[PDB]
Amino acid sequence: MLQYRIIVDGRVQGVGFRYFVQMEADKRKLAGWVKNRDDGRVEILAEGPENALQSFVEAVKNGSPFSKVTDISVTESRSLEGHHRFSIVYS
Repeated sequence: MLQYRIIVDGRVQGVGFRYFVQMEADKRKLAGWVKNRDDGRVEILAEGPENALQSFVEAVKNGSPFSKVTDISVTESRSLEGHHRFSIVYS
């Protein structure tokens, strides 16, 4: 299994981006979190098998049905923190 952190920018807020990422993690049974930052970026942390994890990132490149991503970045860790579920958060 693999962990990613993802950061996203563009038309990526006020579209349900948190909700769409939550269900896109859920439909792969990933675990992790999503937040949508005051600085304008989305931030995500996700954990799962690397193929599903990559496919989830490929979906994040689209964003919501209403997004226009203009930049995306990824970081990784070859060991998990071990999240139990995938959650929208605001911290």
